[PDB]
Amino acid sequence: EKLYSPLKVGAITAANRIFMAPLTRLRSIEPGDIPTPLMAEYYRQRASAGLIISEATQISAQAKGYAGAPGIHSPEQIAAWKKITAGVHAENGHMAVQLWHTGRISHASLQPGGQAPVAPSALSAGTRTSLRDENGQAIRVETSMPRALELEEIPGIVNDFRQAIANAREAGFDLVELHSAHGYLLHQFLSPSSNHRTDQYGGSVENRARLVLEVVDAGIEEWGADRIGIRVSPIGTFQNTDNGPNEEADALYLIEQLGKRGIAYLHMSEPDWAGGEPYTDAFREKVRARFHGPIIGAGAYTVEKAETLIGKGLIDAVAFGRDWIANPDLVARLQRKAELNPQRAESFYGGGAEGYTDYPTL
Ligand SMILES: Cc1cc2nc3c(=O)[nH]c(=O)nc-3n(C[C@H](O)[C@H](O)[C@H](O)COP(=O)(O)O)c2cc1C
Repeated sequence: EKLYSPLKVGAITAANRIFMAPLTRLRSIEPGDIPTPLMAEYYRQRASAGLIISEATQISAQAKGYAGAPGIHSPEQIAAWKKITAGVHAENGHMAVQLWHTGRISHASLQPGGQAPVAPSALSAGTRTSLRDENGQAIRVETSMPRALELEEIPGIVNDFRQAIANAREAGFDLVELHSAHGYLLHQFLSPSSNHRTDQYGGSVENRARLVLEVVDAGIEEWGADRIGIRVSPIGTFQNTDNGPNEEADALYLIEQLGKRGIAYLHMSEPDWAGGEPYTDAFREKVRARFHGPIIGAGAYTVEKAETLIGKGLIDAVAFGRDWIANPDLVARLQRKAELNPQRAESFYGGGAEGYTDYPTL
């Protein structure tokens, strides 16, 4: 089938089309938010994927919203990431980094100096984040009250993204994925429910899509379009945040803007039944007419759904998450039609090797 054929995603050529979606695991070394050698073994076992989009990596210390998430702003962090990308490349694999800014989804205890997290508006998130207790295990705590970002502070955010993209090329990554999704800073400014600003960065799709389109333009200049990809969640409710009443009209604007820049790929996170309506083939046809590059689909995907959409030319690859968590040889299991290992969800956040590198291969 086409799920096992090469695809040109940006400047690299993926071996297959069964990608590994970004999966936050909260296994970094604290203090410092430094990747660990155990994470290198984790990504090494799953190098069979055509493209490995790493866990959400903070662009700066202000972007730390989850205790245990890795960073790519410190020299000690870039050193560990260089060792991880080396192992993935040593197994004929391709790995990409997902740069994010947690924004309002954060806790003041993790922010530098105990300050309140930043956001487009001071509206709360309503969701919960993950911290660490005395024993180091993950605990669910409510998000702190965010602070409205000042217009003079927005160029500082764009610069930290460009600096993180620069460190990503230094860390040996093949591509970069920007977390414009799941109710995070770049999303917080894209959804009317999250951005009640009155400046040039709020109040209209153009004003609510400028910041993200800027970071995309910053990456295009620092590295190149072939190396910059974006994950978007334009339709549906993800992590207690919706996309306003004109989600479909505002989606086609940002997609057409990203389609005129020639970015590497477009990773669309699809909602389940609780979030919203599934992606209609009429809506997918509108997205493909504006974005002429590789489109990566994720969200309750099966091998049947992936093959059908790839044949229709609506998507070029599929990204699995929990299946890659529990099946390190997922590409082998899906081609041989074998059984998938059970997913132990209690070990998805925090802990050690249990639930991380203990899943056996075929
Ligand atoms: C433990 C866990 C952590 C996740 N962390 C991220 C993240 O950091 N950034 C992101 O874009 N998506 C994240 N996701 C969502 C996945 O990327 C993927 O879109 C989602 O799991 C789709 O479900 P699926 O496995 O059925 O395809 C996470 C999912 C899980 C289960």
